[PDB]
Amino acid sequence: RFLKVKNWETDVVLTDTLHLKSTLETGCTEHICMGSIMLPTKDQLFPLAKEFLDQYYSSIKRFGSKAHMDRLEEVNKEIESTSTYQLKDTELIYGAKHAWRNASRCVGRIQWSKLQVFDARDCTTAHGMFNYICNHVKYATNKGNLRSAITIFPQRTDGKHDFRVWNSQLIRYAGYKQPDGSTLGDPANVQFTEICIQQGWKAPRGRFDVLPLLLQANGNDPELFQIPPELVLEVPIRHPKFDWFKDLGLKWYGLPAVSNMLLEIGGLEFSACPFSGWYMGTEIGVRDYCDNSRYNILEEVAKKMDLDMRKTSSLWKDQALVEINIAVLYSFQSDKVTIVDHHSATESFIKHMENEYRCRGGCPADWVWIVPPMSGSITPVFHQEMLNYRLTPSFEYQPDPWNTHVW
Amino acid sequence: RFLKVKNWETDVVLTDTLHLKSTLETGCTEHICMGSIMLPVRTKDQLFPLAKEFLDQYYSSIKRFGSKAHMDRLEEVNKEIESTSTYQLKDTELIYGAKHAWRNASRCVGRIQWSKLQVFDARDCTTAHGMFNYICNHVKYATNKGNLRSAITIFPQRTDGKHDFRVWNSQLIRYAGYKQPDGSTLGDPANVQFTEICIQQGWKAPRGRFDVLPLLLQANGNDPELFQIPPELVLEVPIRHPKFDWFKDLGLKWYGLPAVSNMLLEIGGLEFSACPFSGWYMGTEIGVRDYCDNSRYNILEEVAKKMDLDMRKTSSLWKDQALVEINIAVLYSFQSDKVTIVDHHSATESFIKHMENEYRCRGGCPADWVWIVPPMSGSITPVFHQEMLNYRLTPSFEYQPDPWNTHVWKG
Ligand code: HEM
Ligand code: HEM
Ligand SMILES: Cc1cc(N)nc2cc(CNCCc3ccc(C#N)cc3)ccc12
Ligand SMILES: Cc1cc(N)nc2cc(CNCCc3ccc(C#N)cc3)ccc12
Ligand SMILES: C[C@H](O)[C@H](O)[C@H]1CNc2nc(N)[nH]c(=O)c2N1
Ligand SMILES: C[C@H](O)[C@H](O)[C@H]1CNc2nc(N)[nH]c(=O)c2N1
Ligand SMILES: [Zn+2]
Repeated sequence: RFLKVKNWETDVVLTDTLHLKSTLETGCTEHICMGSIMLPTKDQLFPLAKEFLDQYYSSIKRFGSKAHMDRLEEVNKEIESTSTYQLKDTELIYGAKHAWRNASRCVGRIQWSKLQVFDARDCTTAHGMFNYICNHVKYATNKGNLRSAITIFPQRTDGKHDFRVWNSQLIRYAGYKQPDGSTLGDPANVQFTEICIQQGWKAPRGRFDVLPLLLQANGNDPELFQIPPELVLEVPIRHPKFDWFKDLGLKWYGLPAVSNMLLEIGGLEFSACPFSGWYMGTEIGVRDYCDNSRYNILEEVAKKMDLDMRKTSSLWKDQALVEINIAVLYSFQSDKVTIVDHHSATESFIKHMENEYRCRGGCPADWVWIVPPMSGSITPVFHQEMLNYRLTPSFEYQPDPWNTHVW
Repeated sequence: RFLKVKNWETDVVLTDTLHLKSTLETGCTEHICMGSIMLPVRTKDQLFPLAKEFLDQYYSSIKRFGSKAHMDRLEEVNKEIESTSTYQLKDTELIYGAKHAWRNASRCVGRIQWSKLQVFDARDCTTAHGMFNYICNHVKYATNKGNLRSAITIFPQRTDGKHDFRVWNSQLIRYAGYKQPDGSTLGDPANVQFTEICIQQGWKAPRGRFDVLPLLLQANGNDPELFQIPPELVLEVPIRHPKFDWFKDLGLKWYGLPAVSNMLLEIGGLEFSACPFSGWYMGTEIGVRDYCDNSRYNILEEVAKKMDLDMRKTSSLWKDQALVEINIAVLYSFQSDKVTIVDHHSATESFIKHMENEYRCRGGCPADWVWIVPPMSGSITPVFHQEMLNYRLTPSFEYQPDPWNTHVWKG
């Protein structure tokens, strides 16, 4: 019941008690581990509100206080009256920061307490939503000195009045299928790109076309808006040894900002809550560029390097993968756009784990996701045992809106 | 109940029914996943269902389920259990069990080979010298002058747990580690404790960086004895790089035959505490883990220096760049010397095909993603993108305590 985790590189052992707080289910059982699977009312409301307010008030050292009890009463009466309830600014902020703190798949969590929270709960329209997002994008980009942020739109009421951002990320490249069967641009976004065009977007049918926003307010039909280009900071990718590398014509955007996740705090549901930090290099260089069902550039890069691509055992893919990732880090650092290499990030995460075990009794973590997609065992996290469990408040996945939308 | 797994690179979806056969436990609960945890005397009471389950499987595989030979075999084993409190496997059953323990090994990426396994029956062995002889022949057969052949040698099963056969080495062939007065480590740091034991047991250590350890062998629960593997039986490979001529001056070599000797093989409830088995290496085992783990030979810096990389900032990925060249060297050296090895691309790709075949013919293939994915270049191999389901099937290979912590010393 008191679980131990070991680092096999250092023999450091930590004890985890925090997991006993866990409420939600993992997908695993005593008979089967699903660790590698990607996606495994009034009466419901109050214990959830109660659990949350308890931890919030414990966090501010007023557990078992009148203020605590009063708030518990006040919310309790509001749930009886209104069915739902509203979070105070303080509780909103706490909840958001803790949703991040509890995100077991995020390696960058040492930053969790330094998060700018934009309260967009006064929003009523998609234009409103567009304005709020533009401000988010500008604030977070900060001329390249990125700052973590989340913008939070009104909470769910009856599911028929949901606020949704339809994009998977605020900034992402379009995906176009071709008559010759191939794929131009980002294959991951082929489908959403269609939905834009189906709804009016005039694609430039390019390779690196910044998608338009598709915003849904109050459950209404979603609308298109183009983010001012001047707010979309991008980085041309060059290599610091290979001068042919620029002719590959690659670039990426600096702001990683997820917009399709659901934020849950004290039983309340925020279906529209875009959040952003800054990139770890491998996200772009390894996954975005080298994944086969993505930009898939390994071959062409290997050819330009004139590598023996006859046999897998030359490890040509491995050589190229490194170089590509060198270039990404190089390009971002040169243009002074914040980025972190997989070595620095995982090192930081170990320190964070140790802080969390010491000051919280543990830190939920998904090794499958925390270990970078390259050079796994030369990063410290590979040798680090982790316990995965679900803490609330949380970020959760949610269905794509187009499958659900009563037009 | 049916369980679906998805490959996110191909959209290929597979349905698992085999997990329904799984009896043993994972460590996980509906409230916690322990999938990255490394490690999460039997009565006649609990022995027959295990025998029966096994024999039911065995006879199904040979399409004689419910046959008279099946039924008589069940009766025979039952009687033998209640009479003697244990039972002996037929050669056929033993072989079947060994192969299936490998088939069921969810942490093994090399399982496409599971049906080609040379089984050596050493259940007639009685002494440590007898074990030495058996182990020598295994090494010679499995090495096959570089054309490696998978093999397992099976010593007598446990009885009361007081007459256990154990091989004290973690692998049949492994390099010594020596801790020095200055705190530094000569040789393989992973083997310092075991090395110390051998020395205490009378082993005269050369004290070099690549000394093949002596065998420390325990028969019938007696104190273990030291033996030296004839050097001519130990195939080794000097590591060089196809482009970098300074690489040979690093002075690295490794042994050709990976053979684990500290695991336990369970078959129909029977426990085989000494069952060394060997296959051949995937390149990254040496090039990534053995050479480049900080707690092992830890050669990254020296290598990156010789390549003259920018080692002042990690953002150069000097470590990543060095790691690749070393792995290229290991592959290149083995291939040049015609010693069987497989790169991590070939092996993961074969495993996907194996896995798919197993879903079709068997209804599943239990797999440990955390272990299946190679320790470099993870997502450019197809297993990274493959959802897997992990669960325990018998027959199986299990971990067991190190004998030095449990052994009762005779003198
Ligand atoms: C500030 C620097 C940050 C870094 C370096 C970072 C790093 C990462 C990485 C590498 C992943 C894996 C993503 C993938 O492979 O698709 C991830 C996932 C995630 N991050 Fe962080 N992140 C940062 C900021 C944030 C912030 C500000 C939040 C929320 C307020 C957050 C919450 C999450 C969540 C919920 C996931 C899981 C996403 C999913 O399951 O799809 N991160 N992060
Ligand atoms: C023939 C070529 C083979 C290859 C390429 C191969 C590959 C591998 C690799 C890379 C690992 C990971 C080990 C580690 O990272 O320490 C492993 C583990 C394992 N293999 Fe295989 N293997 C082969 C043959 C065999 C054979 C013949 C057996 C048994 C008869 C076997 C059973 C196992 C078991 C039980 C593990 C888990 C080890 C543990 O949990 O400590 N393998 N294999
Ligand atoms: C805050 C944040 C920071 C950062 N550096 N990177 C970040 C990356 C993400 C991206 N997570 C996407 C994970 C995913 C989800 C669904 C599918 C599918 N199909 C495939 C992959 C989100 C947030 C990030
Ligand atoms: C058949 C086999 C083949 C092959 N190519 N490689 C193989 C490697 C192994 C190696 N397993 C090592 C597992 C382990 C467990 C604990 C610790 C510690 N501390 C360190 C390592 C076993 C069998 C192999
Ligand atoms: C099958 C497997 O679960 C899947 O490919 C996971 C593996 N680990 C990952 N890790 C991160 N950071 N991001 C991912 O998308 C994935 N994908
Ligand atoms: C903590 C973690 O489980 C540990 O480092 C594991 C990870 N995956 C592994 N995978 C393989 N093949 N071999 C290993 O030794 C390990 N070690
Ligand atoms: Zn699990």
